[PDB]
Amino acid sequence: TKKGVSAAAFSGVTAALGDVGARWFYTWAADPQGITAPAGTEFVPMIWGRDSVTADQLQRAKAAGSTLLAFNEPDLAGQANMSVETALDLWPQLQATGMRLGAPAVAYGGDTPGGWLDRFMSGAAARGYRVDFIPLHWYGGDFSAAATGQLQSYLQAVYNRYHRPIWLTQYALTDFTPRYPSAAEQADFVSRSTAMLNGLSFVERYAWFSLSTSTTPTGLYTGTTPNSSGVAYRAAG
Repeated sequence: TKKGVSAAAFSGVTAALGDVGARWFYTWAADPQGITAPAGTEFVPMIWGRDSVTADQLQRAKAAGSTLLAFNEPDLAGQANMSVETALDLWPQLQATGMRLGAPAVAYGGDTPGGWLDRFMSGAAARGYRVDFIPLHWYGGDFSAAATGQLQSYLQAVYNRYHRPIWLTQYALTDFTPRYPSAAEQADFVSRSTAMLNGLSFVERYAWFSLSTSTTPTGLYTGTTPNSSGVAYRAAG
């Protein structure tokens, strides 16, 4: 059990979750966003940005789970759009949930010295803060069977830098117009990447981006119908 999925509350979500065999899910929110999921599909709450850092939002998260994902893609202007200093300065409010705490999930550069995740993990340890595990994202631009090894190399480098277990909480082949793989390239990468992740013992969990093609053109399902990437993911774990 590592395999999960990001999900919007799209029409057919509960059937998709049951068909694909997600062992957990998240919604980019402090609660399941109207998603009904069976036992054996653990919900994992998230504080997405600077605006969800309020006693109400944190209370809600804490009612909903034992494990908390911090800010989503703070390194991107279009997402949490947050300085390292702001993330560390809020960190104590997230510690106050008492929940098992995942780092903010950078879109890029997690292995880069002086980069966003490096500076956050650096300051967190210097201040004596708690970062129980490191959510990561990965958007591969090489759409060949080489992508799996590239993700492997990224994952190993991050784990080597910080020595915390990893969740791969949002990954796909996508290059930023966004550029996309063929269906066959995508399905083969779903297949190869999940087999590699199943073997990577510091990776506790992974989640393809995303369950529904209504959320992202890299989606596994259209309504309750899996495409060939969804079939690979159903079979992945």
